[PDB]
Amino acid sequence: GNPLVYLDVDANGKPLGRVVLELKADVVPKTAENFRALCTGEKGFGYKGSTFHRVIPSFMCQAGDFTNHNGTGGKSIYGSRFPDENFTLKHVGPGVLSMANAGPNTNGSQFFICTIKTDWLDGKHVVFGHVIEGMDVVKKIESFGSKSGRTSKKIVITDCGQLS
Repeated sequence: GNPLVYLDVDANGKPLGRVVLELKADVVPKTAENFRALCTGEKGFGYKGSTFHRVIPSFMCQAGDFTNHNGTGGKSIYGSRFPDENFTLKHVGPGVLSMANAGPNTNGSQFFICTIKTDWLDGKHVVFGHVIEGMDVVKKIESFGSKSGRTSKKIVITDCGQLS
């Protein structure tokens, strides 16, 4: 079936717990596979040790820039960027997992977890999974954001990987 992956997240060096994500490989196999492999680190790079660098309360928590840690970087397992696979899944509510980008066909490694329905992103960002467990952890992360996106605690993915 579809992969289950995990992110273990610290805030200011103390653990918040685990976010478990289902990746919809049946709908977006290429996008799911990229995220899966970046969680395991099996290509020699990935999310371990990187941060949630942009967090906006009542919107979303963004992460995945494991090269520049600020929203300018990241890379996929395929190359620096890869196309928008499809827009079939929608930003339906809290817990949606979707690709951040810098315009059409600029997916790399950055991603976000929504904390509300974000319908205006439908057709612009590729949705590829959702939170199975750990929305409490997501709400903690969200609470350390701000309107500007600047975080008030350092939010680190200490460990990540594949459960099934």
